[PDB]
Amino acid sequence: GGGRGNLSTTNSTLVAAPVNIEANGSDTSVVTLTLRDSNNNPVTGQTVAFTSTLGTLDNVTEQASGLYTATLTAGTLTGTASLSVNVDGNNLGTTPATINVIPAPVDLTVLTDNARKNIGQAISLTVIAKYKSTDVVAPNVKMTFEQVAVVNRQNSPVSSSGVVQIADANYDAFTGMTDANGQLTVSVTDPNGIGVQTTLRAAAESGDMENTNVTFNVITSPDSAQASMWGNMAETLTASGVTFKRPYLAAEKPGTIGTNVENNETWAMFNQSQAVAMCTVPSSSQLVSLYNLYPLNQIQTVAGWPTMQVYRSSTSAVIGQHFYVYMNTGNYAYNSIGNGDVDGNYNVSCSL
Repeated sequence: GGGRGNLSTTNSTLVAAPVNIEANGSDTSVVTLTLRDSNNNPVTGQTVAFTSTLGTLDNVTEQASGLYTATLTAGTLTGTASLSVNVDGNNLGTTPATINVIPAPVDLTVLTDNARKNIGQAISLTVIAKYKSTDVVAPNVKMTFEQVAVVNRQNSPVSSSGVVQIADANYDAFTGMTDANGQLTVSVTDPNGIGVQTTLRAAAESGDMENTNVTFNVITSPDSAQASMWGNMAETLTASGVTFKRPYLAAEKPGTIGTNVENNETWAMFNQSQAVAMCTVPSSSQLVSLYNLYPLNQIQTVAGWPTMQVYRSSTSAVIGQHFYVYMNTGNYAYNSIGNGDVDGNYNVSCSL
């Protein structure tokens, strides 16, 4: 209230024009103190200083009739700038003016180091923000991420895959800002994915947005344009000089009647005569040796091959029946009662 008590906090006013500026490091507003005593006379020749919670101020200067002005320049942080005033270093308790520092309009670019990887790997996703229609980077822009689409490899929507992770948490928990170069880089993973392409939308606090797709392959689907899901199943496996081919999708062998739906894919299935007409069928001991390399159903959980149904072998058990192998456990058997060789529609891993 001044040393002499003549400065009036009710007759004095502090105002700003405009009261909205963008957090772009360049928008400006004029702060005007009208300094008045208890009789509403102007108080001239005073040493006036302003403070602001956001942005920066230049030096205060005095104009006619006890008006004191300074220019505020926005910073790059959004919020409400609260303005205060002091005279000779003592606070003048006039009502604080405020300025809304609103988000800066930006254009977003979204880059991924590779758009398609395997479950267990991480995709590096970078958002670059520039002030709208310019090449000037926008630092300290608040960013969020949203999953806006999830499809399999045949454009079908998927609602049963896991939540994509950003920085090892659900995408909707992420908060962060662009850095001094206008960039925000995050690590994307899909540990609970089932083989889907996820569209992630980056949104700046201004409401400006941009999309990018990330795909995480599931081991239990083949990397084929005809597969239902996005996958990286082993094409072949080798055990002690014997090479084994993954089973065929039904879509890869349209001429066979047997089918099996397993791990979200439809597989071709064969009786004994169909198998041997198609390729060399490995012996039962060869298949068991492959099991021993990937035991305890790791034929499925490491290499991705479907193991609920047995695999045919070329080893004769009894007249008219050949052993088949459970590639989840390494067990092997035959079936005379059900005539397995003729009526059984089983998996075939070809020997290459």
